[PDB]
Amino acid sequence: SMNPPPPETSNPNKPKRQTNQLQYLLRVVLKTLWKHQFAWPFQQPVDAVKLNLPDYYKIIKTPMDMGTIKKRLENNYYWNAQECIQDFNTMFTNCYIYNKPGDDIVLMAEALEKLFLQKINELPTEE
Ligand SMILES: Cc1noc(C)c1-c1ccc2c(c1)[C@H](c1ccccc1)N(C)C2=O
Repeated sequence: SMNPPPPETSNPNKPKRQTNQLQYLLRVVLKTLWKHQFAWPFQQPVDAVKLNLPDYYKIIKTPMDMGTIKKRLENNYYWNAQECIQDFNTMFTNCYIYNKPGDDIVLMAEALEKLFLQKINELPTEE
């Protein structure tokens, strides 16, 4: 009626596997971002109805969030680390497209992206 359905988090037609990189993505990358002071707005899809943002899902056509990412990791939805890293990048990029520089939500996203890029830089070799 207003919010779209969320991005897919299970589908037996999607190829998937477990890898050491995807396991790092969950144990290190996601859990470090999740517990941060500024994580809360990113922990579930944007609720455009609650927020009175009738333009959000006209502007953001590939929504993403960390709740979605957590479910995709916990359900082993991904084929590789690059797909998961793409989701994080989409989440951050969406935030910056929709909001103004120096908006609180952007400063919050920036703080989390800084941490994300630190953890990604130590993505271990596929083993
Ligand atoms: C993430 C995200 N990308 O664009 C928007 C808009 C959001 C977004 C997602 C959720 C919320 C808020 C904003 C918003 C808010 C405004 C300012 C600072 C912090 C939180 N609030 C009250 C929420 O529960």
